[PDB]
Amino acid sequence: ASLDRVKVLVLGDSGVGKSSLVHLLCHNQVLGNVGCSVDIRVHDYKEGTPEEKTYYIELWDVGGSVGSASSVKSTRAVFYNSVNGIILVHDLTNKKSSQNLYRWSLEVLNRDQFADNQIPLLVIGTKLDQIHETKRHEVLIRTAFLAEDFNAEEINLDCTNPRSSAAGSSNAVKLSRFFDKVIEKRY
Amino acid sequence: ASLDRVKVLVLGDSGVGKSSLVHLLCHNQVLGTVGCSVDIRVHDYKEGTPEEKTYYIELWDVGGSVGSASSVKSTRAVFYNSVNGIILVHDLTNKKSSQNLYRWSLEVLNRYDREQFADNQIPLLVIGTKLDQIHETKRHEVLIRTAFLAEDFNAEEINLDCTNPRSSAAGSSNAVKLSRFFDKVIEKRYF
Repeated sequence: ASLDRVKVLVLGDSGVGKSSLVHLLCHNQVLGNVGCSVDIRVHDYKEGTPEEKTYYIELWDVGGSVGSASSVKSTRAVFYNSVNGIILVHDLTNKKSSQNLYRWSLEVLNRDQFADNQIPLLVIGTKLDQIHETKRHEVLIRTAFLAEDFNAEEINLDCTNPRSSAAGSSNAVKLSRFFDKVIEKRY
Repeated sequence: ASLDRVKVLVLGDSGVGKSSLVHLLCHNQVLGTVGCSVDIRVHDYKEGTPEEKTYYIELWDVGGSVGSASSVKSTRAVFYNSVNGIILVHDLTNKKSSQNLYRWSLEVLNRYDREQFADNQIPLLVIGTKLDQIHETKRHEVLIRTAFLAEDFNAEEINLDCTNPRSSAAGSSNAVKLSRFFDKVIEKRYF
């Protein structure tokens, strides 16, 4: 309903579930089955209040890898222009994808420390249903520091479970508090 | 270099060469679709002048069909918000893909009708693909049928082959009309 544009990047290694998460955040369902793809989340800013306003929040899923040549990272940097928020997606199974988030973030800070950064960040970990009943505690501590070094909210979910995206959820409140913060900081 | 954003839709039936054209407009080469895809064209506004300004022109390749139910056109209408220009792509081989441009354009302008396109201010560009696949017999006949296509829309026309890198090489008659459009898209918006 608003012609105000909001742009949120979705960064992460290939295979962590960026496509399944974006599909979950927009179409409110599960991904059944190249380049940069964009889906739109219709977010009601301050829903139910006297300041309610409908925004169209673009989720930009850029591909690639953090090991490519700087003549390919410089071409990938034109998509990082005019960013209002960044979602960093990592695989709770693949601990190497959580370290590469530190390189994705610097990739955006190199062609746009973390304490001078003003862009709201959100760290989302995937494949939580694949965690063990005794390794749950060990990996959660490794990601709590991940959300502290970025000064970001943390959310851990399974993209194949539709109860991660049910209304009222604690994953839906941290999500709406993030999209609200993205709109507040100069939408 | 400028954080000013430009948004151009590229609409057309599936298989007409939207992906091959966008790749040609950005990477200046030849391409050897689910949902909406975006590539970025680095356009130098007023190139060679003291007012030169670098814009990042987003080319939004929206998918789908104009025969789908209005419950799919309502989901596809969120991608049509805040558009600064529209490229309408048709296949010179498939005459049916040029008729569907009449419904692609209206899908964006509403959210057959000569006055709508005469009152339209969003710059339009009609690009016909697969021109190298026409023989030297009906080639002249089909070019006449598309001149009316670009007139009913009050749009510029370009006809090319996306697989030949000389169709969009610099200095071309297709490369100046292209910059005249990206300039017009920036002018009728920011200026």
